Amino acid sequence: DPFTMTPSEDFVVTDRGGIVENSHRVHAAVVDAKGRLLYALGNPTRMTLARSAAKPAQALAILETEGVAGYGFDDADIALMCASHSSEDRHIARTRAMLSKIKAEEADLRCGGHPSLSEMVNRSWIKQDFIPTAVCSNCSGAHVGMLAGARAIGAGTDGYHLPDHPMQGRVKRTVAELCDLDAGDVEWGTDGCNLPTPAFPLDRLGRIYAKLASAADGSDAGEGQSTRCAALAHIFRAMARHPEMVAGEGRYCTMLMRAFDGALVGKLGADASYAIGVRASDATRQLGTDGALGISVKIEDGNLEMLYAVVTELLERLGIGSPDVRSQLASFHHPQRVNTMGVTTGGVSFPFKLRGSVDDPRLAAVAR
Amino acid sequence: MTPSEDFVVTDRGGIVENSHRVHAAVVDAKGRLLYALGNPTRMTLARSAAKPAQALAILETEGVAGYGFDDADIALMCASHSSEDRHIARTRAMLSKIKAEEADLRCGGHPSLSEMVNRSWIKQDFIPTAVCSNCSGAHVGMLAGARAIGAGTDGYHLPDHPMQGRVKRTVAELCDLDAGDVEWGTDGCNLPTPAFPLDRLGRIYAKLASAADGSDAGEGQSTRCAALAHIFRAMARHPEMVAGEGRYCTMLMRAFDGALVGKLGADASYAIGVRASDATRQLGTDGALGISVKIEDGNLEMLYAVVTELLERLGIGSPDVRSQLASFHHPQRVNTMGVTTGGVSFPFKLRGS
Ligand SMILES: NC(=O)C[C@H](N)C(=O)O
Ligand SMILES: NC(=O)C[C@H](N)C(=O)O
Repeated sequence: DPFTMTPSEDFVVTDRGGIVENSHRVHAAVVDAKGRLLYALGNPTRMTLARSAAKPAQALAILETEGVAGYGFDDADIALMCASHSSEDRHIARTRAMLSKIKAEEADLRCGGHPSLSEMVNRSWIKQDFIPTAVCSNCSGAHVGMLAGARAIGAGTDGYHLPDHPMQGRVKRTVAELCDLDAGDVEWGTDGCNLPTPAFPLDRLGRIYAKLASAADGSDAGEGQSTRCAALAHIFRAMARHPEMVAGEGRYCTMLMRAFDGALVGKLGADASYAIGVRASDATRQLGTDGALGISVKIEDGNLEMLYAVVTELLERLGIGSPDVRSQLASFHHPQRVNTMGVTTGGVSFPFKLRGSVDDPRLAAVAR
Repeated sequence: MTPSEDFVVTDRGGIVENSHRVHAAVVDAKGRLLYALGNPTRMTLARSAAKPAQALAILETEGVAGYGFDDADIALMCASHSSEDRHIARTRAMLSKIKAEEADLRCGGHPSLSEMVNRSWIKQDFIPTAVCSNCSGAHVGMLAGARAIGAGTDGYHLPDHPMQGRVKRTVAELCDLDAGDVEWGTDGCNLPTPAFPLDRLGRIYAKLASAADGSDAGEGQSTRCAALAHIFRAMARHPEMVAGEGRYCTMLMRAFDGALVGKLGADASYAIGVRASDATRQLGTDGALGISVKIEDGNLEMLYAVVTELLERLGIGSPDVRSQLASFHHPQRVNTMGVTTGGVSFPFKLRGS
C-alpha cells in the first residue's frame, strides 16, 4: 500500500532472479547548516558511532591546538589527518614526513597495523609476507596530529590517545560543540586505531558536515570568519583538494570527491556510516535551503557495499551532481552481481522513500 | 502469530554498533514447527544448504552406483569447500571415476571461501579454475548423472536438462511442496538454485537425520531413505570435505562426532539435522529434528554466533562439546592494539508451540 509506507520500511535489497536475497535497513538525515532536518530515511536521530566519519572533528581539534601551526602541516597533511587511508606507499611516506616535522618516531604511535582497506594494497603485502605496523594504520595521520598537539602544549606524549589526556579532552569538547550537544549526549567507545570514538544522533553527523561546507562557502565568499570557521574551511579545502589522502585509489570517498571537483566532501565511517558536506548550489536551493547542506547515512547491519549504493542513490534523488558526475560512481551505485561463469544473477534495489516533501496528516512517520 | 522482533546486536563499549534480524525454524521429522525466531516461513534462497538434496538426486540417478563414489566423494557433493589442495585432488579423482575432465565442468573459479587459502593463492599468483569451485563435487556428480543415463554432458547445468529436472523434482519432494511453491534463480556456480519457506529447509535436514536414525535402527527403508542416511553418514564422517580446516561446518560436525550434520548457505543461511537424542526428547519430540536459520542482511559472522547460541538454548550437545565453537559464539572484538572494544549479544527469545 503506497499510502501507508513508513520509516520502518526503508530498505536496500538484493535479489537473485527477482527472489529476495538480503535486505538492509537504511537511516539517513539531510540537514541545513544549522542542523534543521530537511529530509530523512529510517530513523534520522539514531544514536550512531560515527567512527572515522568523525575524523574532520578530530582534525579541527588538532588544528586549534595552540602551537600546531608552527609545524607547517600542509593541505595534504591535513587531508591525511582526516583520512581512513588505504595504506598506500604514499600514505605511509606522508605519515613519516609528518612524524619528522614534529620530531617524533614511529615508536611514539599508539595505533597498530592492520590489513589494508584496499584489496590491491593488501595483495602486494601478501606477496611479500609484509606485516603492517603502526605507521601503516589507516588512522596514522590523525595519530600524528594528536602527537603534534600533545607536544605543542607541553603535555606528555605517552598517553596522547587516552581519554584523560588534554588532547582527548580537546577532541571530546570539539565534537560536542560541533554537534551542538551537551557532553552527556555524546557517548564514547574505543575505535580500531585505539582512540576514543564518539556516538551521537545520526543527524548531528550531517550537522558537522553541513558546518564544514558552510565554512567553505564563507571563506570562498571572503566573509570575515572566526578562527573555528576558518579552520573548518581549511579542512574542507584540504579534503576536497587531496581526496586521495583521505582514502586512496579506487576508494569511494576519493572517487566521489574527485567527481564533484570541490562541490562537496565525503567520508566513510566503519560499520557503514557516511557523511557528506555540500556547498551551497542550485541543487541545495532546490532542496529548500539558502545555505550549505549535510547528509549522514547508516546501514543498520553495517554492510559497506550497500552503504555506497545507498549514498549514490540518495545523491541522485536529491539532485546533487549531474548524471555525468554521478556516473563515475556507477559501479558503486548498482553493484555487479555476476557469477563465476559470467552470468548476471541479480541486482540491487532501493525500496525506501525519502520524506520531507504530501501525505495524509493521519500517516504517522515513526522514526525506526 | 506475528513474527517477533528477534535480533543479534553488536556493541562498542555498550553502544549499539550493528543489529541483524534473525529468522529461525526448529522442526520435527515431519516438519512440524517446534520453535522459532523471526519469521520461520520466510521465503529463502537455500543456496548451498540445498546441496544434500542435490546429492540425493545424483545418488538416485540410474547407473550412478557403477562409478564407485565413496563416502568422502559424497561429502564433496554436499560441500561448499574451501578449495584446499585436498578438495581439488578429490574433484580430480571423481572426474577420473566418470572418465570426464575439467573442461567438462560448467562451474567457474572464485576466491577461496577460506581467507587463509586465498592468501596462499595470492602469494603464488594462482588463478582459480573450474576444478577449484566450492561446488565442484556437486558439478562432478551432476556430470556423472548426465553420463549415467546417456543424457550427454554439455548442458548438464541447464534447467531443461533431465539432471536439473531431477534436482528440481527432488527438492520439492523433500520440502513436501508442489513444484509451483519452489522458486528458482541461478547460483554463483551457475546451477539452478531453489527458494522456499525457511522451515522447509529445516524439514530437509530433519529428514536427513531421521533417515540416519532409521538406518541405524534396522528399519525397513525406501531406497530414498537409505540414500538420505548415506548422505548423513557421508557428511558426518568426512566433514572436512563439506567445508575445510577451521570452517564452522567442519568444526561443528567434528565437535558433535555424528550427532548432527550442518551446512552453510551463502548469504548467511544455515541448516542442521539432529539425530534423536536426550536433547531432542527434552525439546518435546520423539524423533529427529531440523534447524534452519537466516540472517536477514546476510552477515556470516553473525550467522555462526546465532547458530551456536541457538544450540546452547536448545541444549544440543554438552557445554564441553559446544565450547569447541567458542570463537564463533562470541566473535573477537579486539582492536589493533590488543584492547577489547565490544561484543555480541542475543536479545532474541525462542518462541515455542
Ligand atoms: N576507520 C574507522 O572508521 C574506525 C576504525 N576502527 C579505525 O579506527 O581504524
Ligand atoms: N556456496 C553457495 O552457497 C552458493 C555459491 N554462490 C556458489 O554457487 O558457488
